Amino acid sequence: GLMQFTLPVRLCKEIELFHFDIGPFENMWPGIFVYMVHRSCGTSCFELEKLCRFIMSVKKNYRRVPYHNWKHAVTVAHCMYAILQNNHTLFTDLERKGLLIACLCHDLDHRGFSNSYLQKFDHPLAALYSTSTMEQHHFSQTVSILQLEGHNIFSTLSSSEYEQVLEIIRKAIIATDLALYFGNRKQLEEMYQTGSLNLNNQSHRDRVIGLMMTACDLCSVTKLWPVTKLTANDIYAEFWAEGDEMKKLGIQPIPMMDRDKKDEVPQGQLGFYNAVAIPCYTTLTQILPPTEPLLKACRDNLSQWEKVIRGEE
Ligand SMILES: Cc1nc2ccccc2nc1CCc1nc(-c2ccccc2)cn1-c1ccccc1
Ligand SMILES: [Mg+2]
Ligand SMILES: [Zn+2]
Repeated sequence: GLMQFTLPVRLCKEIELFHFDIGPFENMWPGIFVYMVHRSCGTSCFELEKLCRFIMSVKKNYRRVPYHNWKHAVTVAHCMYAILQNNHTLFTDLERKGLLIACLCHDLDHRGFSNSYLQKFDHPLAALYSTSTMEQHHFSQTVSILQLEGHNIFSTLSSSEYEQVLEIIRKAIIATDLALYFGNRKQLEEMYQTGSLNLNNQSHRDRVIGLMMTACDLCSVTKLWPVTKLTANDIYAEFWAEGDEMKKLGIQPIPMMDRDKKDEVPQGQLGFYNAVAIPCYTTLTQILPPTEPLLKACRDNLSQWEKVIRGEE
């Protein structure tokens, strides 16, 4: 009750910034997450004992893959922490509770392969869920862990508040399917520009939380350049193994997944910043002005990839 989590001074100050990197000490990541729930939600949001047991069951259900791992989960939750803390009064008590958990759980039991690879392989998950295949799995793992004994962190909510929070989590996790992001951002663009965007309209809020989910999920492009650059190695290490597996099914993969085309990574990153990242943080900044540092950091990293192409590194 009177038991705060507290971080060393450098972490206590830098964790509040969007570009914070959670560091290589895995054993500190649970404490970092609890610190974030406590400050963004309250010391009363979750029973410490259940929250600690839930965090460790979530950790155990992330796999040892290069990129879609436990560090990614805590990293995406920290980006959400930064958004919520810079937009204090815009979010409900339930949204605060739900979104950090959603972020922590959003890639539960990821195998390092895309929805497309699961469909070409004819993985059982692709017959159980025909679209957003991994994301419906991630939500399914979240509910499994919430129903283990001593793991129900939402036990103090009413039956209707409980259903509302699980519904925020489901929509937030589904939204991390990048195939869905393009249309969600186009709609948000049009609504913001014709002045129809209405944060009391539940279907509008849903869209805004979806875009926040994309922004947190892609937040590697908003780090300091050496963090961005080293993360990109992990990202391609997964895509290239997927490419290897496509070649084993007798299918030439797309060039993004073909390790034989490493040389094109810099040009690929430009496409991605221009087509996905920049548009994402631009619309987010329009809707939530205090998230502008994410857009500024993204643009700095685009300028760094332009330098790579010009052989200035
Ligand atoms: C998905 C992705 N997600 C990321 C998430 C966070 C940070 C970095 C990320 N990088 C990528 C790869 C971004 C890319 N590389 C390529 C690529 C690379 C090498 C050879 C050929 C193509 C294309 N494209 C791409 C372009 C436009 C739209 C979509 C993908
Ligand atoms: Mg995912
Ligand atoms: Zn993710």
